[PDB]
Amino acid sequence: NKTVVVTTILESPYVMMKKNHEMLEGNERYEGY
Repeated sequence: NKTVVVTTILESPYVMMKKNHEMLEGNERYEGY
């Protein structure tokens, strides 16, 4: 088993930067549908 690399785009409200994305790393930087 390996970590699956997911390509995505920053498009609201599918993928957005969390308010404190700069205090967050990896997947935690992003939020959205």
